[PDB]
Amino acid sequence: AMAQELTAMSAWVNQDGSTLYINSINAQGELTGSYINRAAGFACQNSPYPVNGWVFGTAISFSTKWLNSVESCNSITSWSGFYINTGGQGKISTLWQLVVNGSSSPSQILKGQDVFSQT
Amino acid sequence: AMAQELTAMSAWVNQDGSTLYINSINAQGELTGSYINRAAGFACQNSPYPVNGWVFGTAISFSTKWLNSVESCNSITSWSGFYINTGGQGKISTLWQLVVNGSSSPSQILKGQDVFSQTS
Ligand SMILES: O=C(O)CCCC[C@@H]1SC[C@@H]2NC(=O)N[C@@H]21
Ligand SMILES: O=C(O)CCCC[C@@H]1SC[C@@H]2NC(=O)N[C@@H]21
Repeated sequence: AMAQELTAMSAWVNQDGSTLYINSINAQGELTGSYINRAAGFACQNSPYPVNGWVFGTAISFSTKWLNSVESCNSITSWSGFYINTGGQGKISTLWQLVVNGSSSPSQILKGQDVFSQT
Repeated sequence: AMAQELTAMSAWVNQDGSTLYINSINAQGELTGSYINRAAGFACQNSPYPVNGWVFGTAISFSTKWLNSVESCNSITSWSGFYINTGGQGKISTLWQLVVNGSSSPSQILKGQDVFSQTS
């Protein structure tokens, strides 16, 4: 059998239970999808947010604007990462940055690390 | 002379001479544009690369995929940052991350700071 690959129509869950749904990848490599945050310490949980970004081989970037019809967090997250297949599972290993509307210093940009696994 | 703000059809130049062209921002804040890199120590200079991203008030993210018909650098840069009005002059202060096709460790993701200023 086969580990999940980095393709259109693929779903990925990180260590905190948040899910990335990659829905389309166009011929240029532009991606669209949605994201559901389930990580404690952050608001905008349990509802879908829009995603765009890029794929280039095993490299990927994706970014979510935290506004939908139910809750706004006045912020944007961007992830930079790469696909690997280890331990029988496809994964996307990422570093992310979160910027809040109204910031005045780069010290206010929050940073973290997420590893997303297939399924 | 009031500041250029985060609007469609705005151009911005960083401390290395690279230019961000924001071409469109739709009513949801989704952005498209193009980017010309002029930073010493990096390839893929002096040709336009495609950009997408998001605007949210003064917060902005944008990302460039380093492939066009002239040169490929097998990589993607993502910027996160915020707009500031310094008194008639607009700037975007950012932190960036660059990830390369075929990477196997987060230590291989490059990081830096860029500040862009409004330009004609
Ligand atoms: O609180 C906010 O400003 C919006 C929610 C942010 C959730 C962040 S995005 C990076 C990290 N990965 C997640 O799945 N959740 C957090
Ligand atoms: O070398 C590459 O992989 C492609 C070009 C990368 C240029 C980077 S993007 C971040 C920083 N800011 C710039 O204007 N140039 C560099």
